[PDB]
Amino acid sequence: HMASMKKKGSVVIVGRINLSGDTAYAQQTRGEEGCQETSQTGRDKNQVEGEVQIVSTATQTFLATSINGVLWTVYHGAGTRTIASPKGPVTQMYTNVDKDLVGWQAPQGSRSLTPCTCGSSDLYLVTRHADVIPVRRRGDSRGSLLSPRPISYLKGSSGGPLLCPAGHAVGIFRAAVSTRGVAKAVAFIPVESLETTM
Ligand SMILES: COc1ccc2nc(C)c(O[C@@H]3C[C@H]4C(=O)N[C@]5(C(=O)NS(=O)(=O)C6(C)CC6)C[C@H]5/C=C\CCCCC[C@H](NC(=O)OC5CC(F)(F)C5)C(=O)N4C3)nc2c1
Ligand SMILES: [Zn+2]
Repeated sequence: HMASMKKKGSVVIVGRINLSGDTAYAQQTRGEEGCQETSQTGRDKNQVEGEVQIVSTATQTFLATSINGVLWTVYHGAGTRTIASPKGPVTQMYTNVDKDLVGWQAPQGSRSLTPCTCGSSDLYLVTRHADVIPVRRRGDSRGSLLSPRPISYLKGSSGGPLLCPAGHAVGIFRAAVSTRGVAKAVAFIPVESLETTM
């Protein structure tokens, strides 16, 4: 009934991948209970830092990456959901189901990656466990893992970045190609497709 119709909660930042030093490591900034409440209210007063955020809904967790002032992630994770912020839910600035892409204004305190113009094919995928995985670029939107591994290790890292040797953003991870559960390749939204969307 119209009186009982519910609304989906906001995407909530629950942590980040720390890339500031010599060692990449995941940090949690909010536990599951506070995540649930923040998803319902859409208010998040937690300080945001860094480039790669770990984000969660009521039912899914995944990554979001700031590039050029936009926090980017995948539609198959976020749908059309708002993101929680200090002053309430923030509506998406970009939505493209055809690219599996959404974006919101980058949160206050985040740092953005610079879009890559190197034209290099030696990439690095950053996962939600702060693994830095070498990937050889194989096309506009595909790359092969130098060391294949079970897809389990990539699950939950959609929205994470592929970076060039210089640390620029080359793309946003969206899907894994596997054979008998072993990830051999990845698909990503290229930064140029983001830059067009911008
Ligand atoms: C509904 O509207 C939309 C619109 C456009 C969409 N567009 C895509 C491509 C898509 O694909 C879904 C979700 C995504 C995924 O699982 N993303 C990862 C992930 O981690 N998600 S996640 O964070 O855990 C989660 C679900 C958010 C919480 C990163 C990968 C890690 C492990 C894979 C597990 C097995 C799955 C292997 C599979 N592979 C594949 O589809 O291969 C082919 C696509 C191709 F490349 F062309 C070949 C795969 O990867 N996906 C399946 N749904 C869309 C939905
Ligand atoms: Zn570069």
